Amino acid sequence: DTNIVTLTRFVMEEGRKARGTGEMTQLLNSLCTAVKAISTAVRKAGIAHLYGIAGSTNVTGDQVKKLDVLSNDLVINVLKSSFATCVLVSEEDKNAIIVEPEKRGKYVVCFDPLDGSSNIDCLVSIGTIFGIYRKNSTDEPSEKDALQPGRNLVAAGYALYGSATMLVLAMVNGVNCFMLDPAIGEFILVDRDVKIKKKGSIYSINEGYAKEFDPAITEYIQRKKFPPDNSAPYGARYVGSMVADVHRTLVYGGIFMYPANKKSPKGKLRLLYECNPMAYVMEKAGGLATTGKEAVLDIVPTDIHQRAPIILGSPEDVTELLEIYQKHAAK
Ligand SMILES: O=P(O)(O)OC[C@H]1O[C@](O)(CO)[C@@H](O)[C@@H]1O
Ligand SMILES: [Mg+2]
Ligand SMILES: [Mg+2]
Ligand SMILES: [Tl+]
Ligand SMILES: [Tl+]
Ligand SMILES: [Tl+]
Ligand SMILES: [Tl+]
Repeated sequence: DTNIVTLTRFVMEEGRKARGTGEMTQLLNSLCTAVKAISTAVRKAGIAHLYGIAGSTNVTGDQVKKLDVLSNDLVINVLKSSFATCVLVSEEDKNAIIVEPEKRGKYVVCFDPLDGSSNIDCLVSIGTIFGIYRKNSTDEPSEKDALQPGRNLVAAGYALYGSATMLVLAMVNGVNCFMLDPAIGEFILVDRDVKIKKKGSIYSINEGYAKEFDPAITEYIQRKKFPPDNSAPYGARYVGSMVADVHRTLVYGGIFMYPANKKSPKGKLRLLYECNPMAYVMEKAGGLATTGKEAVLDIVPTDIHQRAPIILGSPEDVTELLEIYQKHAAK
């Protein structure tokens, strides 16, 4: 009651014995501020007329919504002001953003300011995704500082604007969930050291793409619906917002899939600010995250807006699908 374990307190105490300049706390405190401001706009978006498009398109091809602009501006401004960052990569910006010398700190942040664009207008859960790297280079900060493999992440996670607003944060020792208290505008710890189940009973994929799926995905799905051992078939869930489907995978277990297909060699989701952050969360929770052929966190990106296939969740479910890919593997 009068001893609130806030996100700030947790990350300060975490980074205590480990020493540190304390800019990670600065960064996350700043991010939390933009997340609250996004949550409040979202929760009254119809009244504030924030539905509808902005009138523009993303890089490879994406219709930019009003809340994309708002959330993008908020995240960039708070990150800059935090004095903790030097390079920013956003889904909404064609090029990396370089922070001004005076406000530069040591971190590189890749983010999706608003994830779940197709679900905005129907009031389904949407979110914010981020991954944070330490700049390694010694030269002037540049776009290349963002082109690190996922395994180099120091922290990653997401905000979920669902039935409640939740900040899920993964760092080297594990995953923790903080719920926004709307009364005092603080993220409070509600789930400690989260670990995903070894095996789940939900599969999550858009079967609208059945016609384009590779034979391994096709086989796996058939197996969920017609188990060979007479076990009960898996239930299906696909909210359509990566943050919502991945969060459910984390807390209920199971598998989430956005694979490569006949029209999309690399899938749809973006490696730097969608796939890597979630793969990292999953791995810190004891889960797996693969493209079907390689670990997502091991990919070395060459494009900040690069796409990747992703299959993640409970280790025994992801493994079962890898076995099918392996079985189908060819010259
Ligand atoms: O409509 P589709 O192709 O299933 O795409 C849904 C995916 O697209 C995204 O909106 C990309 O931002 C994800 O949040 C989501 O998982
Ligand atoms: Mg977005
Ligand atoms: Mg997204
Ligand atoms: Tl977008
Ligand atoms: Tl969006
Ligand atoms: Tl995407
Ligand atoms: Tl995207």
